[PDB]
Amino acid sequence: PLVVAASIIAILHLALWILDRL
Ligand SMILES: CCCCCCCCO[C@@H]1O[C@H](CO)[C@@H](O)[C@H](O)[C@H]1O
Repeated sequence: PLVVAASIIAILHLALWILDRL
């Protein structure tokens, strides 16, 4: 479950980081 939680946070951060810079 920590692997899943960390991966979700990492992917959300990636998506938001890209969005901000589009
Ligand atoms: C790729 C990273 C390893 C993934 C391991 C998947 C097995 C998860 O491990 C399981 O976690 C569950 C907790 O809800 C429970 O079934 C057990 O406590 C644990 O064995």
